[PDB]
Formats: sequence, structure tokens, C-alpha cells
Amino acid sequence: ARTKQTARKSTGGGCCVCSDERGWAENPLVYCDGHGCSVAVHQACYGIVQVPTGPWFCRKCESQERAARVRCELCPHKDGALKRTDNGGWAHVVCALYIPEVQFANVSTMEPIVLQSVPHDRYNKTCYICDEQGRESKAATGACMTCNKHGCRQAFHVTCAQFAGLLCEQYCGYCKYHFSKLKK
Ligand SMILES: [Zn+2]
Ligand SMILES: [Zn+2]
Ligand SMILES: [Zn+2]
Ligand SMILES: [Zn+2]
Ligand SMILES: [Zn+2]
Repeated sequence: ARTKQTARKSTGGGCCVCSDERGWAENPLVYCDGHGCSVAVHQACYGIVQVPTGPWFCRKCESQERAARVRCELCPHKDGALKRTDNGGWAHVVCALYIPEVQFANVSTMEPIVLQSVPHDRYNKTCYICDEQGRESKAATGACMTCNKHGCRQAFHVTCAQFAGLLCEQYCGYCKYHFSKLKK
């Protein structure tokens, strides 16, 4: 597999789940070899038990599922690191991690992603970011996390917060207003 195992920048992107650009000897950043696929994930961020000596393919590329059928059940963005769900669909690993009540059937392999126990309070929210970034039709879809500032009611999709730099590592996120004043 093509991997990065250090933080070194060659004298000659980052993880889809955790956004870290560095790799480790015991936790490499592995790059999907699927055609036109740009997934890169840490072994531990994606549940790769054995990094192959040959090519490595993410689960979506392995499935060769129709590109029309590859969609996260929990957010409106495709691309990124996906696993199959218990309901016969797909979901981002990052969405699974940052929506509190989502689980994995196996935490070593991090799959399938289990949605059966999400309560309806993740599902009746509106993503304020989608409402801001020209995605008004998708803002009320999928599942939102809530700002981790106690009492805040701002809600947002995990991936939308991820793209906005509003997640942090317990897996939580803050609306932009409240994130600005948090000591990083
Ligand atoms: Zn990672
Ligand atoms: Zn792939
Ligand atoms: Zn998602
Ligand atoms: Zn959104
Ligand atoms: Zn907030």
C-alpha cells in the first residue's frame, strides 16, 4: 500500500477522518488506490486491521457500488471515507464518530456503522452551515450534532463542521461564534 508513516515532508492531503496530515510507524496514513478516489485514512481512523503489502482500496472502491448509490445517510456530502451501515446504506466514519449515538458493530474494524440507536433529536435539526453555504435544500436532512457550548442550539452536519474547521478532539464541535473564543 502507498503509505505515509512519518510527519516528514519529502525533500523530493491529510486523513479524511481526523484531518491530520502526519503518519506514524504504527498508524500509517494509507492512500486508496481506487481509480479517481482521493481517500486517505489512518489505519486506526478507518479500522484497517492489516495494511496490505499490495494495493489498498477503501470500502466504497472495494464494493464497486454505483456512484449514484454512494451517499452518506447522515450528511449531504459524498466523497471522504465511507463504511456500510446497518440499514443497507453508507455513512462517513467521521459522521459516525461525531454523532454521539451512532456506533460501530466492531470498533476494531469500525464497521458496519450502526444507526439503529440514533434518537429523533439528531434528525429534526437544521444545519446552520448548509443554510449559509447555498445548501438550504439539504440543511434539514441527515443528522446534525449540536454546538458543545452548553445551552447553544446551533446544529450542523459533522462533515459541514469538518470543512469549516469547527470539530475538535470525546468528539465534539462548536458553532463558529462559540469556537472563536475557545483556547485551542
Ligand atoms: Zn486520521
Ligand atoms: Zn477509494
Ligand atoms: Zn456524512
Ligand atoms: Zn450541513
Ligand atoms: Zn454555539
